[PDB]
Amino acid sequence: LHKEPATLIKAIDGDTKKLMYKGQPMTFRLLLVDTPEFNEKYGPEASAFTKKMVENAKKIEVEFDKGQRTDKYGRGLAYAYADGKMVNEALVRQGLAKVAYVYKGNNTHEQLLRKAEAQAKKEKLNIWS
Ligand SMILES: Cc1cn([C@H]2C[C@H](OP(=O)(O)O)[C@@H](COP(=O)(O)O)O2)c(=O)[nH]c1=O
Ligand SMILES: [Ca+2]
Repeated sequence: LHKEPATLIKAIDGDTKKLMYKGQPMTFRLLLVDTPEFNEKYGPEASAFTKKMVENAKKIEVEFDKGQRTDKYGRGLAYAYADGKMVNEALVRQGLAKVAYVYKGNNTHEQLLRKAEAQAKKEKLNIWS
């Protein structure tokens, strides 16, 4: 897998954001995770966490997996990095997302993220509290 450039256009919520990618605006949905909706418990906190992570970053990159690069809604499906740190993993490690939506062929980082979930759950963090 390969990291590619993108720039932040706007934070949206815990697991979606609007990024400019190859010079075109796109909504990106984070692979392999599910944050609570803004309306739900921890929803606000997930949204804030992702917003802070991406807005503070000097360099945003997206990394596509081996499988489908856009979902049925036209959202990009990617792992997103903020100054080298994966947003997907960071949300899970903080208990602000669950590992979810693990589809065959877009699951390169599955085990990495499950390891982070186990640690967040062991620490009883946020969703796991
Ligand atoms: C994360 C992800 C979501 N999706 C689709 C599945 C769900 O379809 P449905 O809308 O029919 O429930 C939806 C969940 O995304 P959200 O969690 O952003 O709502 O996005 C994919 O198809 N591939 C993916 O990798
Ligand atoms: Ca969600």
